[PDB]
Amino acid sequence: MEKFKEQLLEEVKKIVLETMTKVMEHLEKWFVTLAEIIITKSEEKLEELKETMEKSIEELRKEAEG
Amino acid sequence: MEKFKEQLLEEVKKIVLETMTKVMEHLEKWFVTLAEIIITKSEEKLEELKETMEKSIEELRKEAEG
Amino acid sequence: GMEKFKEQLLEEVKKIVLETMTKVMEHLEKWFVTLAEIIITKSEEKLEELKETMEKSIEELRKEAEG
Amino acid sequence: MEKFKEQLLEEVKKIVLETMTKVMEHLEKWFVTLAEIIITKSEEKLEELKETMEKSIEELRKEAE
Repeated sequence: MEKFKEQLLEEVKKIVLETMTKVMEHLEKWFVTLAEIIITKSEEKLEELKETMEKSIEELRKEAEG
Repeated sequence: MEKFKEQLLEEVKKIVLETMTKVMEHLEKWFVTLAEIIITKSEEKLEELKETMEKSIEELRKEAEG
Repeated sequence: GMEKFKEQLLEEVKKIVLETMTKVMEHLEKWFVTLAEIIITKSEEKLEELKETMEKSIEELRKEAEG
Repeated sequence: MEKFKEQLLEEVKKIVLETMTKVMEHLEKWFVTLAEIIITKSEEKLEELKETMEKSIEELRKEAE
């Protein structure tokens, strides 16, 4: 049952990968807004970062169900 | 035949997504207390960060059992 | 009997997971380098970098998902 | 014979929970280090964060083997 092994395991590496690509975009945004906080140090920019991360996990939550 | 492959793969993708988003809920706290230590330079908030990552991680470990 | 197959298969599941997460960790570690750069210096040129770097990380990740 | 699937799912659930906790450890290390370079902006901490990130990725590299 190697067709089973091959199909299943190659497809799986694919999905782990894609999901990562997404958690990476998000993280990216977290990093850029975080850099903005670094440059300015603004409770404002921090509430911004909060709202972002919140919409990001809103997105993930969404996707994880399907 | 293939219908079983289908079912297994989907449950797999889901599991990934669940685990990832749980990580993202964690990354969240980590980012925001990080932004705090950015803004106030707190040695106390440094401790708060260390403490919170410690416990967050332990709460990560306790899922793998099962 | 069955247990043999099952074992091998889970094994390579854990394998592919380990490999892809080490890749994400390499991306993240670059991210941390330029981010700390911003911490110590606070030059915005560095924010232009960081943008470019995240972008090419997610770029290559899309590129890998496309086997 | 769905019980095959049953075992397989529990196992993978496990496997992934675990791989994520191993990466999370090194992130925590990197966050301890980053917070301390925030307080004290020393190239010392800089080069030393490089070293730790390094230990982590290689630990995980050999691990795939």
